[PDB]
Amino acid sequence: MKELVEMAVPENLVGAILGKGGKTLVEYQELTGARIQISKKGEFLPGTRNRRVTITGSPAATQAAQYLISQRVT
Repeated sequence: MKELVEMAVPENLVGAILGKGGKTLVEYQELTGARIQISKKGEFLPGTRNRRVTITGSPAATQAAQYLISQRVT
């Protein structure tokens, strides 16, 4: 069983998630086995300046990746 988690990441912190070169985003995927994607390098959520991050995989994989990203959201 697989699921999709969608979370918000303020535009001024996204450089944190990527880590530059995508290094971190690749590592988090690597460690968890969850696929992680960040919204259009131009568009955000609602009356938002938060980009949308989509995480897919097993519930446990998805939760470990959301958690690890959350630690870096300042």
